[PDB]
Amino acid sequence: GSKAAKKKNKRAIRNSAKEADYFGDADKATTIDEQVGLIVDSLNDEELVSTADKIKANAAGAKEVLKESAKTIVDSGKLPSSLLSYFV
Repeated sequence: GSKAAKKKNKRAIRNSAKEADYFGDADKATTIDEQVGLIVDSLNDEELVSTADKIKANAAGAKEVLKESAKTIVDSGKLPSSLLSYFV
């Protein structure tokens, strides 16, 4: 229920691919950003901030957090690994 944080964090998680670079996979930038969006939408308020926080702790390796989220989402069975195929 952190309505103010949700809006910021939701996009912030996705901005990580910008801020931490597309990791050399800039050709699939669109795919990458979409997957991160599916990540943020399948997560909740607390997860958004939790992962985001880690991203600010390591801006250079935001992917580590995105991969963590991705695997966690696949783990719970929210999203198939195929949808997050870049990180997972």
